[PDB]
Amino acid sequence: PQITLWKRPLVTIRIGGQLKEALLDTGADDTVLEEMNLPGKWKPKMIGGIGGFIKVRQYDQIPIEICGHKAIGTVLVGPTPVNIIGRNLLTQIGCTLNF
Amino acid sequence: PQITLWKRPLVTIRIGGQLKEALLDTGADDTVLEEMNLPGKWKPKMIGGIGGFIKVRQYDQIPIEICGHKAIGTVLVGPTPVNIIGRNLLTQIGCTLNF
Ligand SMILES: CC(C)CN(C[C@@H](O)[C@H](Cc1ccccc1)NC(=O)O[C@H]1CCOC1)S(=O)(=O)c1ccc(N)cc1
Repeated sequence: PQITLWKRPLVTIRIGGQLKEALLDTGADDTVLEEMNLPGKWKPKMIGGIGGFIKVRQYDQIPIEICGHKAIGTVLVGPTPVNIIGRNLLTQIGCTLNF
Repeated sequence: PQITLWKRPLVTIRIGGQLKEALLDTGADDTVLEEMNLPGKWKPKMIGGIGGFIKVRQYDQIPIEICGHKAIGTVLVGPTPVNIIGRNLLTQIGCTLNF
């Protein structure tokens, strides 16, 4: 689709059988989801944003269906304010900015 | 133009003929710029994301040119590590997300 920006670009995603709402976030390099269970191996990592750094759990090679479009990639889980879909997955689904 | 997301969507902006590089950020409700001593009235505000909140100064009706396109609106000013063009101005320059 084409998504305008008068409202937050929130879309439904499917991850591990569950529907969640997440924010298409071009200013985020990585994809970060609120506290959740995901199967398999993970590694501790830290990431920075506007307010400081946080600790996250890094899951590699995870499938997410983002607004009907399939991605498989790195998902970070931790204390983000909102579920955010970052460039690592926006690129997979062919997302570009246009004006 | 079309901006892919392989890299950070940094573009040239101008505010008071200071030219800065800024993120076209669909994840940001409001534009937030690095510390700069802008003239005019302002109100205090606190904005939050990954890592917590920062204190910013809200200036209204500030003109800004974004990649050659004119905008005018609210600009938040404070200790952000990156200049962020948020949805409040992205809409004014006709920016969409497309996939
Ligand atoms: C977290 C989202 C919901 C909101 N942020 C926008 C996001 O795009 C934010 C922009 C940013 C990039 C790099 C350093 C600092 C900030 N990226 C972000 O944290 O990227 C992290 C998570 C994964 O990759 C790195 S915001 O900066 O906090 C924000 C809050 C309020 C306003 N008015 C404007 C901006």
